[PDB]
Amino acid sequence: HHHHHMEITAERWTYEVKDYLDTGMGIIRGFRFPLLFSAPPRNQIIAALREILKVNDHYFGARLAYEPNSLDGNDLEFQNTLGHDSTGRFIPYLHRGQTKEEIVLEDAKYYDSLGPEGDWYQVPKKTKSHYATDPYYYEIKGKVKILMMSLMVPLYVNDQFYGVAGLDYQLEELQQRIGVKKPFQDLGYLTLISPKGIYAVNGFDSNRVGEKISDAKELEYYLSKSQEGEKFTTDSDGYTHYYFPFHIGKDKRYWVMQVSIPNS
Amino acid sequence: HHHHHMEITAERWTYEVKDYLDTGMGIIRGFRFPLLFSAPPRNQIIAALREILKVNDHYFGARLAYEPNSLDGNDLEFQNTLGHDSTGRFIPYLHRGQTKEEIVLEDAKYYDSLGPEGDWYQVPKKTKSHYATDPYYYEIKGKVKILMMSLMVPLYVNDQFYGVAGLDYQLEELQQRIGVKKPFQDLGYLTLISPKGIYAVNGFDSNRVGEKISDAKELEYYLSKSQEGEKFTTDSDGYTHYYFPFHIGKDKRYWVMQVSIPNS
Ligand SMILES: [Cl-]
Ligand SMILES: [Cl-]
Repeated sequence: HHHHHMEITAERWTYEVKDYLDTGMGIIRGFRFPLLFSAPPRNQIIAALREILKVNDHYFGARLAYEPNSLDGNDLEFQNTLGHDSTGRFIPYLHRGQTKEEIVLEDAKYYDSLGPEGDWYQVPKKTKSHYATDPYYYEIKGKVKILMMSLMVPLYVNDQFYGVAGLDYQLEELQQRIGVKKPFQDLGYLTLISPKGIYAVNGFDSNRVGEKISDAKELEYYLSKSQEGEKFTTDSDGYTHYYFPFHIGKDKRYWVMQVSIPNS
Repeated sequence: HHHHHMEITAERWTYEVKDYLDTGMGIIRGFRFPLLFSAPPRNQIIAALREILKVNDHYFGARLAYEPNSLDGNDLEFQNTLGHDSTGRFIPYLHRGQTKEEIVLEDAKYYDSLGPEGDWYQVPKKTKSHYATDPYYYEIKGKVKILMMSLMVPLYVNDQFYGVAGLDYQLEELQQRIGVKKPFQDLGYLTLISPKGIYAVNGFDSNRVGEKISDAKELEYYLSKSQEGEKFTTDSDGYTHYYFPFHIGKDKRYWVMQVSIPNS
């Protein structure tokens, strides 16, 4: 009877976390639709991105990046201005500043990188799929690196790719909202693992956030089981562990909610 | 021990249904942001609304309705055209046709009604709040009434109201996706109750969908307890009932997930 209680508890936490991530993914999904058919003035699009953050303090950043000349054919006019590259690609990034009330505009970085910090642009471009990135470090103004995950949709219509839109979670925030919750009678801990095996949240050791599963055999085990999509369980010293794969939005990769309960 | 198992089961179903409703509410929340700062050509906005339904078969309809001349000051030019009233208010309603693949455009009805069929426009206008309507019947082309609930956001910016955007669920669809799920070991039933006590889903008797709780004392009890926001339970002949109040998006009204489990 105690096992039933713990297992359904793990499933309840999985849907609570899925709800939270799906809400953010839903917002950025809906945001793209006017931009699949219209090209407003660039300043008004920046104001729209800024407004998401003004009225939603869950989120750290809101980003848009277009292919060359894909918004309005007018990149040359905006070369080397803020929110633009040296060719005038429209790449606004809005994010939290020194206070939450402060919202900063800068150029989106790394859309041309094959490193993990480019995944937010490159994976939607190559796969044409909605995509929650694995955790990555993103450098903002001030030489500060922000550990985050980004919920991305491609600007994809009439079988053509035009760019991406994205909403960011700072992982320090997710750790405080989820990572510190006790799953079962004020005991146990929660972990959220990305499809590549990187902790987005870790209630056992917060220093592991943004790190890969450290043991080679455990990482290999995780990678095999997680993308099969079925719930699984392991036992360690002290704990029973429940692993529930789930999707964010229409992204077909599996994230995993780990719920760990003491044997006592 | 059996009680713990049933109660956490009820909470797990509450978050699964909340996730589903929050995803749709998130989409329409995100959709509004470009329209808080830009006024694209009306035909492109209709194409954006149509596209939501093209790529999301969960949803029955997508609607936008502006205050007089609030989109572009050009209502007179569109008088008595489709998606417009006789004054040329921009009121496009896109919804499923004779097949799911068919998407129909007509004028949004009842934005000036003080009856329940006007709530989708009137309540966001008067309260300036995001709002999931109670279930209501909406008449489409062909003299067919569609029982639905609508997830609404106001077009609200700079302390001014400009209109609303909304995403509709057909309740017949919700009944098939949720209403028929068995909550506990293939036994029991689920019910989703609106803040005014109207069934959106009813796994005990599908004929009650769109109806108010029929017993006067039970309805009065429901209305008092549901908006206090705390979980509660009742016993009937055969069943233990669990009632979990929850919010959809940023709407402060409480919906209630009812999970009913046989005493056996
Ligand atoms: Cl979508
Ligand atoms: Cl919002």
